[PDB]
Amino acid sequence: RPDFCLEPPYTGPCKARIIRYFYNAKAGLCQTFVYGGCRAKRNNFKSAEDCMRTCG
Repeated sequence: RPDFCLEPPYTGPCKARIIRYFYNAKAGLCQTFVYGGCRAKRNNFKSAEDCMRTCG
């Protein structure tokens, strides 16, 4: 599992309210967060599956 999986999610400076998935190492699962639409970091996935297949 890549190190980026342990970083907190990043909303960024844009103003949309896009639900994205991030790996929460404490819970051991992917959860959602609000992504602003630009400048994403790596712990940002379009589905729980993509998130779990990478960081799970």
